[PDB]
Amino acid sequence: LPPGWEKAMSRSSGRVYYFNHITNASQWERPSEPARVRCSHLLVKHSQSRRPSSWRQEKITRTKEEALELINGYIQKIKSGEEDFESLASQFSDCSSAKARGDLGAFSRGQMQKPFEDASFALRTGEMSGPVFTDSGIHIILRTE
Repeated sequence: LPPGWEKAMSRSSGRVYYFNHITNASQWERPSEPARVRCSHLLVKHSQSRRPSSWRQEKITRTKEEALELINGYIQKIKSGEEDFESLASQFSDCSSAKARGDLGAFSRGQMQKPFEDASFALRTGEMSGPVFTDSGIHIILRTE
């Protein structure tokens, strides 16, 4: 059982699923440290973000709860295949990295904010996180390398 993964019972169906408390990822299928990882992300900011401002909106007023609902809806569309991660990041991420389809490049430990770093290094290549909270706001993280 890879780092951070636990077994749980779905409320709706009673079927077993798997949850990762470090990445906040969840999935039905049973799952499965590098010096560097490469990640893309989609950031949704809220009124308590350290800098409640982005290229999308000079004053970001949405509540943290409203930001989480936006993040949840993006995760739904990405997982259904209705939308691609990069397309949503390019359009909706509250971050200049949107112009790069969310790409942050490669980094090692000791460079990024702790919740973001821990989730990034707990992901497998190609895997996506659930909502990850930092002082900047709420992130969806995609490990690409």
